[PDB]
Amino acid sequence: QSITAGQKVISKHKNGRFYQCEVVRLTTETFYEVNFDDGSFSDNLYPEDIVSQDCLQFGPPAEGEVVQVRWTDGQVYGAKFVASHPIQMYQVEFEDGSQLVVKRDDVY
Ligand SMILES: CN(C)C[C@H]1[C@H]2CC[C@](c3ccccc3)(C2)[C@H]1O
Repeated sequence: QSITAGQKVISKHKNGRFYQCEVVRLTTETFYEVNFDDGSFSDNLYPEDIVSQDCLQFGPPAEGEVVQVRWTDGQVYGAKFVASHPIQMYQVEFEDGSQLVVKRDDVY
C-alpha cells in the first residue's frame, strides 16, 4: 500500500521499538555494492563508507574502480566498486523530534 509524505504511520525508532510517527518526506537513498578482495560482496554500503574518495561530492566510483571501504568493525578493506542502488525510502519523525530514514518494510 502506497505511503505518502504527511501520513501518520508506525515505524522503527532509534531505540529499536515501533512508535507512531509522521512521514516527513519521500527520499531516494543510494546504497553501494562492492566486491571485496576475498570474493565476497556487500550491497548495503553507504557512500560515506568509501574512504578513498568523496562520493557525496563527486559521485560514485567507476565500475571496477579499486576503493577503500570502512566496514562495520571500523576496519578499512580494499574492494572494487560494482554498482549504485538508489532506493525509495521514507523519512519519518517521532514525537521526541528524532528523525530516521526507513525502508518500506519497516513502515506499518
Ligand atoms: C561481505 N563479507 C562477507 C564481509 C567482508 C568484510 C569483512 C571481511 C572482508 C574482507 C575483505 C578483504 C579481504 C578479506 C576479507 C571485508 C569481507 O569478507
